[PDB]
Amino acid sequence: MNPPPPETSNPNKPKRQTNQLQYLLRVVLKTLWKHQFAWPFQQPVDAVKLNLPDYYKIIKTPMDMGTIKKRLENNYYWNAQECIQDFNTMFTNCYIYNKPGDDIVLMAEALEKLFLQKINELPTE
Ligand SMILES: O=C(CCC1CCCCC1)Nc1cc(NS(=O)(=O)c2cccs2)cc(-c2csc(=O)[nH]2)c1
Repeated sequence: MNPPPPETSNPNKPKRQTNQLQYLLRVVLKTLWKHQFAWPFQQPVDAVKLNLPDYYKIIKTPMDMGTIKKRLENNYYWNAQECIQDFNTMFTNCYIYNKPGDDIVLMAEALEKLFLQKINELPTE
């Protein structure tokens, strides 16, 4: 069973655009998206499709790059750190749901390294 995907809009929450957020979409996300190991992370985990009936029994704060992309496109975030936290939640979810050495974990590990490389330096405000 699948819960609703994470919100990509919220009228109670203030919107913002910054140079760093623009960069997170244009450069960081859109480059990671093209990586050979990006595909498991491009949409919310579908526990019915993927036959992971316990996915959402284990993962209580799901996150994926499809959601992050939409949030960035919608100016959902206040700042870059908020967006960066979503990427980190996505990676840690993978390490939590699986186990060390798994192919899926090797994929997340490679993506996380590339992610860190790209956010090491962000544009100035
Ligand atoms: O995301 C997908 C498919 C996305 C999509 C890709 C393009 C077209 C068809 C489906 N599969 C998938 C399978 C699987 N199960 S798997 O055995 O096929 C697998 C093992 C190593 C990589 S995927 C897991 C996960 C997963 C994402 S986060 C997490 O912790 N797990 C994802």
